[PDB]
Amino acid sequence: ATCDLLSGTGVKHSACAAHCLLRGNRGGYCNGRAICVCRN
Repeated sequence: ATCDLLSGTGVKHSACAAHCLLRGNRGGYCNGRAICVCRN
């Protein structure tokens, strides 16, 4: 997934973690290339 706020909202990069949480994952973190890496 991405950590970008390309979609407008999600300016707070915590949005990546939330995007993962919305799939039932434990959450996620952002890589320095704006890639979002979900946990299991």
